[PDB]
Amino acid sequence: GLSDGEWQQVLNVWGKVEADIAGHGQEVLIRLFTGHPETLEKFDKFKHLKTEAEMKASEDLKKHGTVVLTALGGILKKKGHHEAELKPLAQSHATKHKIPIKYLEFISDAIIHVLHSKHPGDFGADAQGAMTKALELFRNDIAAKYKELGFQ
Ligand code: HEM
Repeated sequence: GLSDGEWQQVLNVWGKVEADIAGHGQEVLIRLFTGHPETLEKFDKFKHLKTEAEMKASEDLKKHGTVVLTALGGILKKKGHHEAELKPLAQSHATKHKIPIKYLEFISDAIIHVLHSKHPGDFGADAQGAMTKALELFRNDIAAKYKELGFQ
């Protein structure tokens, strides 16, 4: 549950992402894959990437980063009223991709890391607080759907 002022912060931060969605999406995925190499094994189309240089050179990885962040931005712009947008993603991630909730924690922290890395000194303590709360809400509502499905 976020206040109006917290949502305003989230959507202000998101404007930074929307100026370069592909660059942000690329770096989020590279941070996930390099920090948590077991996550790479869930992607049949990226498992061939052995080095970070290959990851950086991959245009398909940048494309997927755009898909991921476009979906997240659509959810965030709903300010919590995201049941219709979140349900298909929870279902596909539990039943088809088999993504444990832990990996959604990993990517949430990776988003925070990338924002500080690309905007040092311009991602303030209030903005970090509000973005963190929004990613927690996203993760918590997915977790509820995971429990319904019995997925661990
Ligand atoms: C911010 C969180 C995330 C968002 C919004 C997101 C969004 C999406 C979207 C929109 C798709 C394509 C449609 C679909 O299959 O439902 C996708 C595919 C996928 N997601 Fe996620 N995702 C997230 C996190 C993750 C994480 C943490 C993993 C794995 C560690 C992951 C693994 C996958 C895989 C394996 C695919 C299929 C890729 C393919 O082969 O083309 N996702 N995701």
